[PDB]
Amino acid sequence: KSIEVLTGLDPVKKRPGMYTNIENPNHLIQEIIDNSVDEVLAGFASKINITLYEDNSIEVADDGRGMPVDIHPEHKMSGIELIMTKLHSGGKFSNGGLHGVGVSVVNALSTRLEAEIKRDGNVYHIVFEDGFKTKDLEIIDNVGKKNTGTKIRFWPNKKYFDDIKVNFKALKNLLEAKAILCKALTIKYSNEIKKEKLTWHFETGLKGYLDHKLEAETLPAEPFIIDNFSNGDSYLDAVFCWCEDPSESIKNSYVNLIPTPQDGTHVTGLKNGIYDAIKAYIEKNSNIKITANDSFAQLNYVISVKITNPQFAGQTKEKLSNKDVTNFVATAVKDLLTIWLNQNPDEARQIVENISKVAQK
Ligand SMILES: CCc1[nH]c2nc(Sc3cnc4ncc(=O)[nH]c4c3)nc(N3CC[C@@H](N)C3)c2c1Cl
Repeated sequence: KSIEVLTGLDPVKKRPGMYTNIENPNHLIQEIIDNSVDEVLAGFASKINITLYEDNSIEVADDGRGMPVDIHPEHKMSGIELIMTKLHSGGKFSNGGLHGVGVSVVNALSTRLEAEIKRDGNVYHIVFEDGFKTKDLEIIDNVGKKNTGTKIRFWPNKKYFDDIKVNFKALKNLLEAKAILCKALTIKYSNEIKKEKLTWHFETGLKGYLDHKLEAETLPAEPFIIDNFSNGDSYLDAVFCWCEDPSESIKNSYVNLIPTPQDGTHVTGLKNGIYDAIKAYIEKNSNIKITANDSFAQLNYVISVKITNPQFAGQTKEKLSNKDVTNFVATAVKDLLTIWLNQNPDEARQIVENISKVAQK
């Protein structure tokens, strides 16, 4: 916030590959979904509904507060126009990417985008084409004051994509993943092309996931769960176990339900917390020169943090960089795993034995 930057959308149109995966429009759909997810994580939304239309357009609707419509005093336009028609960025000191850029990317790369916002008992409607407003924000209907949300329908522009056909299977996989990580959320999908509908809602969250993907034998036999740990405003969900069969390896990480394939400060936090717990257990109870690499080598895990202002790093913005996250995760992991290892000496001893054998080479 020391530096705040607003540009037009030309940079996106000129290098779409820097802002999205141009193979198909799935990453655009992910960007709109992540913006609805932010309402869910803020506590104001419970429902995200996705529709794939026969004309290859995509609609995403939520029951959040409704995107802001107030006129920004400086830019003299509604909040929704501002969010949709400008690239917003800032930071501490001067230094695109697939995350942390914003929904204007979707707007830039679409021939048409419509938004309907229900807020304050009004239904607002606005239209854009190729990243510019083409129909003024207007109130088109009224609704109950508590009937709120945002619905965005968009038509990806074939100029920028290898295929404008949505990859159904990849989308369904992404949505399942998000629902597993957020029990407050119910996701619905309607594919009008295939004539199918799915609904996901995981009351039990990550419980049983690793068992399903692996089994194969794991230590602990029941993968260890960290369930909704919080320090106030940051939250951690995780499941992990060791496995000697390397045929299936699950090592997935997320921030605000966004997959982070380049890992980051949460994954380092996990690795450190695990090692701290293992080192302390060995010392408390007893040899070798075990490292954090050794205790992480056969680890399968899912780690999901929810934090307020995620920062992304690397050219592709797929790595979480928030520095305070590492310690938040490491301490929680060390403490909770320590309790578990103390209550589970037979399995704890085998885990320690297997790690010590990894270290042995
Ligand atoms: C359909 C996708 C969707 N749903 C939304 N709901 C909302 S609801 C909402 C309402 N009031 C807010 N006030 C402040 C704020 O920071 N975020 C807000 C978010 N906002 C969206 N925006 C605004 C900022 C950016 N993250 C996108 C979206 C978006 Cl995009």
